[PDB]
Amino acid sequence: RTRAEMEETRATLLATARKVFSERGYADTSMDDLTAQASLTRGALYHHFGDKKGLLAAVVEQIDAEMDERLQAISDTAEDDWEGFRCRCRAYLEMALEPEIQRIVLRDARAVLGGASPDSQRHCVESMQRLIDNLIRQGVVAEADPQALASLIYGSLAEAAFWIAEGEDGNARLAQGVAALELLLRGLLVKPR
Amino acid sequence: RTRAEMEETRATLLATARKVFSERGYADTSMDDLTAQASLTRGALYHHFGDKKGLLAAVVEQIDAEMDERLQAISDTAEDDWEGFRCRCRAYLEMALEPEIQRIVLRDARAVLGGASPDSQRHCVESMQRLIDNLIRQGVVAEADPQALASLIYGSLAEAAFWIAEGEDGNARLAQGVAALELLLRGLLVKPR
Repeated sequence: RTRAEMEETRATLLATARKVFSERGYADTSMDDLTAQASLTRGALYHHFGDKKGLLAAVVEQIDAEMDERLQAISDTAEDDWEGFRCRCRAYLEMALEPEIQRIVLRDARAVLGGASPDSQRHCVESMQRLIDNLIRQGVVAEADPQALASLIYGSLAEAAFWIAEGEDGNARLAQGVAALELLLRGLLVKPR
Repeated sequence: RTRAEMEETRATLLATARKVFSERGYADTSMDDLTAQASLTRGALYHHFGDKKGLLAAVVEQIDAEMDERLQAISDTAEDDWEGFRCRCRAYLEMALEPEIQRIVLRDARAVLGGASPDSQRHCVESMQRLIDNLIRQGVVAEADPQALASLIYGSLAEAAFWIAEGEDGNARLAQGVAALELLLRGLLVKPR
């Protein structure tokens, strides 16, 4: 087997694990369950991922990449950059009600892996930093260190997403989160709108 | 041995572990090292804490309780409640440069335990919620769900503390963090100051 072939197989196993965990639940699904449900060869999942936690980490990495792409696209496509930033921040919270993110990232990875890795966190912060730097340069956002401000913003959103995902009434919590978020964000503006 | 006697001994071992980890470093200090340095009986630390990670969790729990007390006291003693809230928030960041918090909580527990437990997080949020509820009732802070707003605020502070503790220049990062924080907080006010 080549590296290329192994990488292709890993990707198929990861996609299938995501599909099964969606239908059945992560805690509910053992490695043997996944093997049976997906009609995989004995040992394939252990060979690629080591253990269930390893599989979960790999799934989370893919999900994270997808999230980053979706969020970057909101601010990239924005007609007004401040509104694009608000929309991106709100979208992060709105993702906490999507079943895969809610369950796999905000419940399962939270409990099993201890939440986002420090590396993943630094990555999210760097992305938000690019946006903040831009808005400061535009004179939209008041002067501050971009990286510092991005850490604060990312932290608020990450915690609020956990909180929304803890509710029996996530829909209610989402509206509350977004409304509170708007009060925090409005102070960033040089000139109120 | 009574429960009371075991609890007393546990507390002495925890205090000693804190002292040794301060002098020597958590990663640098094995359970056997701690046993030797503190002249403990063979097996005492394993008997009380199970493993090193268990000891670390127990140390973190004590540190957390101390932090909560210190922070609650800032807003309790405040002459102006808004300034007391700003001071409490800044103090959380300032704690990221204290050697024990910086190292044990923001570096070691981060890497080893995955940061604060969800329970610890909910506890911090409930404390901040009490304060926010008060400030909203006073008409100082604009209407919002207290728990939602506390989640956002706590998240910002927790992440910014990690960020400050990642720097080679924590002092520089602290000033940047505090300045950025002030921009986020100012939007909470009904009436600007």
